[PDB]
Amino acid sequence: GLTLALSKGRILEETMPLLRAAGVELLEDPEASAKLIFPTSNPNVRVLILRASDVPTYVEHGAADFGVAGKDVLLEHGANHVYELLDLKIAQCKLMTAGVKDAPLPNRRLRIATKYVNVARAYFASQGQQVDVIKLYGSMELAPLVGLGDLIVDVVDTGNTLRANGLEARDHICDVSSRLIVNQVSYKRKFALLEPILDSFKNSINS
Amino acid sequence: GLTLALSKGRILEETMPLLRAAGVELLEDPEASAKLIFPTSNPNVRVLILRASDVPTYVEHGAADFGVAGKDVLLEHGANHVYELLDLKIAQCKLMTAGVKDAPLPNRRLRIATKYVNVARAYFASQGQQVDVIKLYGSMELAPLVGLGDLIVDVVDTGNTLRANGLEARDHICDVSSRLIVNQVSYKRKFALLEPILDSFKNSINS
Ligand SMILES: Nc1ncnc2c1ncn2[C@@H]1O[C@H](COP(=O)(O)OP(=O)(O)OP(=O)(O)O)[C@@H](O)[C@H]1O
Ligand SMILES: Nc1ncnc2c1ncn2[C@@H]1O[C@H](COP(=O)(O)OP(=O)(O)OP(=O)(O)O)[C@@H](O)[C@H]1O
Ligand SMILES: O=P(O)(O)OC[C@H]1O[C@H](OP(=O)(O)OP(=O)(O)O)[C@H](O)[C@@H]1O
Ligand SMILES: O=P(O)(O)OC[C@H]1O[C@H](OP(=O)(O)OP(=O)(O)O)[C@H](O)[C@@H]1O
Ligand SMILES: [Mg+2]
Ligand SMILES: [Mg+2]
Repeated sequence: GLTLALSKGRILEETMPLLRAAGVELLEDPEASAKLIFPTSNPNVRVLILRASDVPTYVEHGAADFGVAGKDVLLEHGANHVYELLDLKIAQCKLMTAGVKDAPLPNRRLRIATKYVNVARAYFASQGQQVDVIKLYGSMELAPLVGLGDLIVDVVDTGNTLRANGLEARDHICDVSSRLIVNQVSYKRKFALLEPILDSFKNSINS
Repeated sequence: GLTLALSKGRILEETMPLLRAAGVELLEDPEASAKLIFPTSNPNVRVLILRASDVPTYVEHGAADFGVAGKDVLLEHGANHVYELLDLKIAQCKLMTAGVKDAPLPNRRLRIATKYVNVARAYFASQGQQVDVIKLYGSMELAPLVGLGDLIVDVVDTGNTLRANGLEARDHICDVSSRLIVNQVSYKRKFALLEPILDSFKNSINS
């Protein structure tokens, strides 16, 4: 059958309506289980629950035939060995730069504190800046408060996180939504299983 | 004053008794707050709550003067630009290799699924193996079930996680406890503040 890689929180929550419309429901709540492999109402489809970071890794190697990944994670991971088939328009946010509100930029090479080191470098390169990048894994909004780095790059949605910590978004880098990715082989070998799920999602997202 | 980097869960929980003995208590529970900078009973000491991965990063750059980091995270991060001053003997576990119980090793170059790619490489190198490493961020115990990689490297404590997923530990790599690390400059510049806290911890750990 098909293995679908998802992640907890917004992607699991916001994907389920798309799955339900396509004839696929989980038989329990993965948020409440230690389990990581879940059957569905469709015995041709099961689900993996992974860290957001690992969804492309699983789909690339074909541990999963397909997954739902944030565009931020694909941009950072590189998506050269998976096919991006659909923009699902869920878990919508922005990649942004940010700093202490009204904090002047220092006139030296910039230090960007981010999980998204490759996106930070590419974005600053497009703005004419070779920056240094301090790699972190969470709570990017702490970095500028303690003077770790001049700016951060992170996902902004409401901007509540930035505002609460006295930060403000400086640049918008790009819009981020979750994307349906397929294993390059799975697409060739199990398309008959993928296709009616792809067509259902495509129709669902139009609404 | 001094900034102490800690992380949530076991390290925060198991460090607090050491801090209390040294005259330092948090004025609230960081597990229940969105906040990330916490004053203490000691107005010369405040606390950062970070991802475990980021504690050395903060201490290295001196965003934090000192922190409590797992030895697994120091080994993987490299600890060449911090001083390891004490083995606190908390959050004790092992770095181990593991696979499907009784699964034979394939007679090709090995694929290790781990967060600890540098530890995996070093350990397999000491065993005469140049392995490939599939980088992941969590739920290492899923990898072998779906045939992502031949083995995993991960922290084992009770082994409950391995057993529940039908995995077994193959090799013990090394013992892991949390370590007190200092910024190389903070050690030189604020030793008068560090010393009585260091002496208290050292005494505490003897018991
Ligand atoms: N506030 C938000 N609103 C909407 N979408 C978001 C928001 N924050 C993140 N996302 C999107 O959701 C994806 C996954 O979010 P999630 O919180 O699971 O990631 P994470 O912080 O890396 O998780 P982990 O704790 O496993 O590292 C992101 O990669 C991004 O595309
Ligand atoms: N089961 C365990 N028993 C004891 N110590 C543990 C156990 N698991 C991990 N540790 C130790 O605790 C440290 C931090 O644990 P924690 O669970 O916060 O890490 P993590 O999974 O990277 O967290 P995050 O979700 O932020 O990525 C580890 O680096 C290790 O030294
Ligand atoms: O702009 P806002 O609406 O404040 O949202 C932005 C935040 O949302 C996400 O946090 P999440 O809830 O996933 O916490 P975590 O990812 O740090 O665990 C993300 O990590 C951002 O920090
Ligand atoms: O050998 P055991 O006693 O089963 O412990 C080992 C597990 O403990 C930790 O999990 P944690 O509770 O930190 O979950 P997480 O790190 O995967 O979030 C670690 O990630 C190991 O998987
Ligand atoms: Mg998150
Ligand atoms: Mg953990």
